[PDB]
Amino acid sequence: MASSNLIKQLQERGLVAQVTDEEALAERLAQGPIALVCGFDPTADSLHLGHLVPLLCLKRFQQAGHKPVALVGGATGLIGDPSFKAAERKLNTEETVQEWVDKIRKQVAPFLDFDCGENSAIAANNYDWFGNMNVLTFLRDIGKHFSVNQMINKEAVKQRLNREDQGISFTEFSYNLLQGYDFACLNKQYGVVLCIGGSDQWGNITSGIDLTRRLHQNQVFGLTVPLITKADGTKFGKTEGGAVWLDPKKTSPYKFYQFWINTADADVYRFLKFFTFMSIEEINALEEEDKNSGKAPRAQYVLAEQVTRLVHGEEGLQAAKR
Amino acid sequence: MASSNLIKQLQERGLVAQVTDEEALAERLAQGPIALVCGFDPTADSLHLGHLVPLLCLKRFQQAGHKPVALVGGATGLIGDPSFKAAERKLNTEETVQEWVDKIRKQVAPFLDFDCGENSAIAANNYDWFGNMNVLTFLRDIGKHFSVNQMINKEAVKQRLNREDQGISFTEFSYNLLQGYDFACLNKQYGVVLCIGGSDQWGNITSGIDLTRRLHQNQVFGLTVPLITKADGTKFGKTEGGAVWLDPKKTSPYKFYQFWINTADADVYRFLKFFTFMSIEEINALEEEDKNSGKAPRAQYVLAEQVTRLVHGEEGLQAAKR
Ligand SMILES: [N-]=[N+]=Nc1cc(C[C@H](N)C(=O)O)ccc1O
Ligand SMILES: [N-]=[N+]=Nc1cc(C[C@H](N)C(=O)O)ccc1O
Repeated sequence: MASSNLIKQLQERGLVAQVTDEEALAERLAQGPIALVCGFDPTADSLHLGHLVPLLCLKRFQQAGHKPVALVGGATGLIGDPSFKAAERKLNTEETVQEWVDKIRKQVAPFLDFDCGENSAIAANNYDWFGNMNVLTFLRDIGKHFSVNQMINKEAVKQRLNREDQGISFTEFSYNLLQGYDFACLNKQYGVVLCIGGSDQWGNITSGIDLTRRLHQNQVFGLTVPLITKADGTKFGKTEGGAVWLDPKKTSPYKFYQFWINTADADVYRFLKFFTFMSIEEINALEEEDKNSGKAPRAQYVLAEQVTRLVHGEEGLQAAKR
Repeated sequence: MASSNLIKQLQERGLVAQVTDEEALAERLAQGPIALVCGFDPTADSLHLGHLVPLLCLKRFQQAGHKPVALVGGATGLIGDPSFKAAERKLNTEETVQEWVDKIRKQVAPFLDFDCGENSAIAANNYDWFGNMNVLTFLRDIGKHFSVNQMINKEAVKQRLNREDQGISFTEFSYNLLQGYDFACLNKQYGVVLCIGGSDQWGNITSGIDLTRRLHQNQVFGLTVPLITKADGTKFGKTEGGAVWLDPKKTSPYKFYQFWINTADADVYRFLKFFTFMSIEEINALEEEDKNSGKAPRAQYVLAEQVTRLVHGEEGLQAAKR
């Protein structure tokens, strides 16, 4: 009945929006290292700042000794996740998505350790199991476990089905089943018992938990990180020029460092908790220090330095000063 | 602008429940012979009396010079049509359905002419195009043309989604898309421009009409035959022993003839119109004759003789008397 303090620690950083059976999860985490997964869809040839918190959270779990499975949606990216989206996602071609998958897999790799013993990271691609799956097999073997009555009640698609100015394609309506099966598949092959995801993923994650129970009779868990907000109410990671990419060829390390330096005083201490590995004690002391220094706050350049090194390494940090 | 009288003729037999753009259809029918389709799902190793009106209606179209496509649902029978059904259909195995498909195809054949020139019948099986279709291709290429908002409003599935004592699987919810694509596929390969079906098929047929427009920009049509009713309110074709099969090994020709002899006076003249090729004039004269004869009505054994010969031929009619 031992209990891990990992979920508590993430909670103090404000990184847990929702979590299933927290008490039970904390006990399972105390049993020993577990395999967990976080997934990313190839919506572009690179991830951007909107995907960084979940990615770093996967790394936070590995640091605590757990094994991270970095899933790239080679199949789901050909369908489109409608969760809390106002309109249909653009449909990209098979050829282009397969190319983007490889780019994202490569971009994700440096963030995790693939050479640290049994909790070494593992890359996954759901195109492996959906790429050649026949439609009748999908509809029968996976589809019979989903109730449409329940599906149309999921909060993630509620507005699309209720607002006269919106609608949802059968294509995107089926997405929840694909991600649900992803959890069951990874549970069966890698022993994955936890899926963490973005703030708009609760329903997709819970469908995976239920399907894993229905298919393999195993209890698994889910956790979502929060929607990252800015005090001024604007969208985090959105600039006049668009997204802030993690690919240095799209958004240079210099520009990336500039983005963080510009962080609002109201957001900077919360952002240090979400985006860096500094301890809560050190961040709290830094906030107190800035409060009584009479100098410009140090928090913005500490944040810029920390995240720039995490994303672009020492080379990018050096490039940010020339 | 010539107009065919075929739809009018079927209407006088009481065989048209619903029909799309009747005026336009009648004009198209006057242009020349068309290819049309009627489909049957392998729910059992034989069809039964509930499937006979649509089957004979396909033959009525061939007699008027049109070309009948007899479709057997090798794929749709692995999914299950939920239209106006109270509960999920039983899921049968791939191996068993494939066997039943062959049996039904063989049972249907004798009802149509496969050797009468250009309007010769053609057998089709939707397993040809769905059997190996990948799920992502289905969801994207067919799925993007369906609105879930519209799908949940179809009368055929309304009760399943609205009544607390019912529910529908994603499996059966997807059926409408399969049958919809069937129409588009047959339109493209065989020039099929009309689909006729059972009384519970309006929505499945209209989805095919809309998808054929969206995919191939061709205007096609649909028609349904009526739910066959009995004056006493009980279900037609239902007996204490179950269904009345068209397979003589399941329901003997003798038993089949007995079923028709037992027809209620209130139903017999309507049944002669639905189930035989006797002219309306002859049936009307027979009703008048029975009205003023002072003898037992001749209608029941005329009906029994006509339908028994149609279903089991001269051999079965002879067997019905020994
Ligand atoms: N498991 N898991 N997580 C997944 C996560 C994603 C991406 C997720 N739908 C997102 O848009 O964040 C795709 C597939 C997955 O299986
Ligand atoms: N086209 N057409 N008609 C079809 C008709 C059926 C059978 C129909 N759903 C029924 O249950 O009567 C199956 C597939 C079809 O494509």
